[PDB]
Amino acid sequence: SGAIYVGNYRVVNRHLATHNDWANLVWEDSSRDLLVSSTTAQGCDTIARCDCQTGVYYCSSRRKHYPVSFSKPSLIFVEASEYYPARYQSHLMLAVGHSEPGDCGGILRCQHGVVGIVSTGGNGLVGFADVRDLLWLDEE
Ligand SMILES: CN1CC[C@@H](Oc2cccc(F)c2)C1=O
Ligand SMILES: CN1CC[C@@H](Oc2cccc(F)c2)C1=O
Ligand SMILES: [Zn+2]
Repeated sequence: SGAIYVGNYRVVNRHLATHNDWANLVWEDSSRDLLVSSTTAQGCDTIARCDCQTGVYYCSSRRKHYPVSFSKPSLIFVEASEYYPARYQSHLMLAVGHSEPGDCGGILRCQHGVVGIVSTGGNGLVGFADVRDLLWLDEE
């Protein structure tokens, strides 16, 4: 689990989004596993505006933050699934690291702020859904 809170926005994994997330839908992308919902309480997170390829992510399944090198956001085919069709995901960044399904929503951050959230895992890779291209997350 886990979310980003910037301004009056909540960013979550689309597969983990609640009834309340969908009641207050701002934006979703099924190909990116991202959903943004509206919040009443102002969030204090800063979104990274950069092309860092290094940072730290939280891994709930190890209760540990790991420093990682990661790929630039790309279209990638993700093997295995759940209740979803083991398929393509856009704006996805891979690193070598530990990721289980419940690690989704773990934040990846550089010195500039929030880069993305854990979205995929397996084979000793962790996938992160990039949010840095969503410039509208920092205004009204
Ligand atoms: C996982 N999902 C998908 C829809 C969402 O709940 C809803 C359903 C209808 C109206 C609404 F405002 C929200 C939910 O729980
Ligand atoms: C659509 N979904 C839901 C979670 C993801 O599966 C995983 C599998 C392993 C690690 C991980 F972090 C995520 C997926 O394919
Ligand atoms: Zn950065």
